[PDB]
Amino acid sequence: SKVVVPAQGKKITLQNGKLNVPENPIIPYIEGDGIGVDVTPAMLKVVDAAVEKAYKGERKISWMEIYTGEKSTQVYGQDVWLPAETLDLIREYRVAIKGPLTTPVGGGIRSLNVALRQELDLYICLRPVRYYQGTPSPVKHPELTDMVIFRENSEDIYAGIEWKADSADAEKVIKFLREEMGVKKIRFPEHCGIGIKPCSEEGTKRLVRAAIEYAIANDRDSVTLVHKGNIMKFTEGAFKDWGYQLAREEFGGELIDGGPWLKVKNPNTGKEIVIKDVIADAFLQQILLRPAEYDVIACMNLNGDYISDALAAQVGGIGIAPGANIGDECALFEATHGTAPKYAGQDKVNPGSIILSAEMMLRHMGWTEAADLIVKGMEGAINAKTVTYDFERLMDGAKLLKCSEFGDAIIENM
Amino acid sequence: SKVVVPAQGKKITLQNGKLNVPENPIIPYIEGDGIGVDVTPAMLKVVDAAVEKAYKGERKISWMEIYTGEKSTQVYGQDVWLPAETLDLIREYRVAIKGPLTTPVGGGIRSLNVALRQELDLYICLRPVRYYQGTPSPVKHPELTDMVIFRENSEDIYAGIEWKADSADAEKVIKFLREEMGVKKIRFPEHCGIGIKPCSEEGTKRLVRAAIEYAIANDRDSVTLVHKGNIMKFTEGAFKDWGYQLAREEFGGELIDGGPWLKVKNPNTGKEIVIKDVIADAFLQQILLRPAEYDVIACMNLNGDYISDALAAQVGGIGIAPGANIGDECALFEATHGTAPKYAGQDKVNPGSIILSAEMMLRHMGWTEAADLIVKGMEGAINAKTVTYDFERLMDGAKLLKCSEFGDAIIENM
Ligand SMILES: [Mg+2]
Ligand SMILES: [Mg+2]
Repeated sequence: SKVVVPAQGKKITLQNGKLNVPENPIIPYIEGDGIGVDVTPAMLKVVDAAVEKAYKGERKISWMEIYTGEKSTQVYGQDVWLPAETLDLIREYRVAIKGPLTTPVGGGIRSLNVALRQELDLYICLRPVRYYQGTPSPVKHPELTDMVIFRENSEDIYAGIEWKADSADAEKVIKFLREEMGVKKIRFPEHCGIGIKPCSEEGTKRLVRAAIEYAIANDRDSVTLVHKGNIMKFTEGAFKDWGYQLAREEFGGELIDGGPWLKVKNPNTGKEIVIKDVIADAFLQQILLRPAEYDVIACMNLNGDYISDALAAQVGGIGIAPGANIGDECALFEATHGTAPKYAGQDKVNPGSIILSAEMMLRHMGWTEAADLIVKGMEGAINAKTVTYDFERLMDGAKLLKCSEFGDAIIENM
Repeated sequence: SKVVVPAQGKKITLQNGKLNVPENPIIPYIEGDGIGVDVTPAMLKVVDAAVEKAYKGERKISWMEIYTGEKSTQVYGQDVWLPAETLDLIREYRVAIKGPLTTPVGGGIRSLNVALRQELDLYICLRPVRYYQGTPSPVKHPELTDMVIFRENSEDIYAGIEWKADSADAEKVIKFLREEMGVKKIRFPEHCGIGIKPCSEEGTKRLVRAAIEYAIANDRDSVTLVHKGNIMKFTEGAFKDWGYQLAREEFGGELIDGGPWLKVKNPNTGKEIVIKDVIADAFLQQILLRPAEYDVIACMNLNGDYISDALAAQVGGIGIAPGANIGDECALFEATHGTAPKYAGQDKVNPGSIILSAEMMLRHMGWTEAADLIVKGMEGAINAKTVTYDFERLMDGAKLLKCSEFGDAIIENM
């Protein structure tokens, strides 16, 4: 009702699990608050250059702007941070990409990013992190990191079931716990905030299955379930058990003997995928100390949030880190950094994150060539040391380009 | 009743907040399971060498072995993993040190380490991590890390209030939530584990106060409250607000202007301590990318568990990392690594963790000189490249010593 759906262009279609993508598909994009205003123009430009190059004119993307966050209040009015038609439109057109999003404080409004993920039941947050040769890194051997994070997006403490200290609600559920559940374990039951952490069997088996399938499909070497289950037995310890169980029941997992690790034969390559677990505090060490030991990572919502950020810092890509939130009916590719308001409009930040998320998008649509061209362009530009301010600070010999210009540098190395 | 309390030796005493340590104090030690059997002998030897050297014969520690974990079942019988007199004895004698501890699975027995912390209300888990010059590190500039973690030990998800998926209990509290609290937010309420995360005002103000006091007392530059409060408003977002509030109300915190950061003047040095917060996923990046920006860290129980391990890996000290659990009435210094059963009895693991925890112990007792001698000995031995297998693997030029021998190498460099 304020979106102008393109005259030329045809919806992607979901024909029983598989995506039927037209040659002129309408992809919705949410511009993004803050630096979205800079990074997004850079991505439409390089995706367009990459599908024109790959398919020689045959295919073209019809971009359709939809609204969430701060720009939505300037379009639908002050109170609408998340319009109900953005949810219908993403659902409808099947794949979408977005830039960074401002959630307001003071309004009782929960994270708009998390909101899109729960509202549209996009239960897979998939964050790939690998090293691009030549980016500055804090660590000695970032080239050893090449991991894929499958982070659960629909349950854990992120469900947002919590009550204020001294509220009536909080007073009521603490009474139920102490009186009716007989809990003698809250150190200070007075002035006490309360949060609920749910972890169900369906929620974790659907994420673990996506994780192992991804491993089979790209014949990755292993799947590590990380958790803190020695302390949280019935939510995080349930997650490692339900994941070993699904590997044994649905993928023919077998002990590498003695336990606990499982072998899964990839039906396609003949290779074995090891299915293992590491406790989450030790994991944060093991990714710094032995990165080559790890590959596909399956984990619950809070832990995957931390593991992503941490893995991203080490390979030197906190501003060129892509991501996706995938469910059964649709997907939303996103820049994974924030809105950086101090730089907005200055054309200077790194468009690399939202760009590499459009190669994930292009890849997901089956436009694999367009997509391989974007990562070709990326390695080209970085290796050219034809880089944006964030990378240049840390490099000797680089040429500083603006945001729009690193767009063009990616197109030149295609 | 199986402990043999020393003939010579006198209890430490708590005379209103301050510790009155005799010259021949009885310190209880829990040997430790697994490699405790190796690392502990090494620490009694070097602490003894360091108090003999410093005080020239005047002072001597009377060691008193007490039991927890696997060795306790071999002393009190199969069922007693944690004897009730270990809690009375630590309480009584005021300071104690322990080695790594085996908690059994299959028995419904929760973490024995966490058990000591909650049972004796040791609400401060204090983990200092700084770089010792010459230890092998995964990162380029570990010398930039010098941080002190104040991790809350008595509440958060670690309280252990949780119920099994499909249990009656779990079925009952999910019914209360959906029916009586009106929660329409559990994606899958069937087959669902449930955990409780409590965060009270007293629990966080006592930990934040210890954190800022430590900053004043050693005039450290800042205190960073880390949290994930944008998603968890009433437990983790309550923690950053209660911590800013205590800085303003009890330490005369003032805005560095515009907010949110506070200045606290150190009453002793005249210097200002900045009181700031960073969201926990960004923090895990900022400790890799800008370590010099951070110093004293205050945070809740799960986050501090992860932050410690992560910071410890980077400076290359996952086996030489000390710690303490401190409450108002007593303290327990501990090796912070595990029991490593494959190496037990081989005299080969690094005794550096439990040793550096005894310098924290010695320091806490006011035997500051003994203590400065242990860290002198540590920098000496490591710099000598007279090192244990874990360090030698990663170094070119080192001499490999056994565990007992790196004990002696620390004594030689005193
Ligand atoms: Mg995050
Ligand atoms: Mg830990």
